[PDB]
Amino acid sequence: PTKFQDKYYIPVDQYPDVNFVGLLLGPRGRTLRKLQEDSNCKIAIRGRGSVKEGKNASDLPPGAMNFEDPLHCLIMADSEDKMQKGIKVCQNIMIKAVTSPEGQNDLKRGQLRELAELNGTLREDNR
RNA sequence: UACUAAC
Ligand SMILES: [Cl-]
Repeated sequence: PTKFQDKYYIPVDQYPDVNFVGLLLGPRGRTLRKLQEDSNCKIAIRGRGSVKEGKNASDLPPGAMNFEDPLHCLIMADSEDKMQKGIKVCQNIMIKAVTSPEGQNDLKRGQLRELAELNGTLREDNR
């Protein structure tokens, strides 16, 4: 969008051992691309901790190597309404990560299942 | 709940 942009800060200090980035991206980044279609926004994960140590920097989009800010979703839209819907769907995911009772995060279960399909390691047993 | 890495 580029006309309207906002940063949604991820509560890393409060939850230092929750993997928010993985829950947002999903297998192959597919969850984040769905969130973008949901909100009609471009969404990027940026800031300190948004890049695995240490990725092929020369293969990264502009601005991705700026770690001055804490971890955030950068939301970009071409109306204020869309931008706010983008903040909403990111906040939804953050809330899901923190308030899901152990083992009841359906989004994450589905993600890990789909990941296993892609890696050919799917199992459907109780062990 | 197979631990995700998009642009
Ligand atoms: Cl079996």
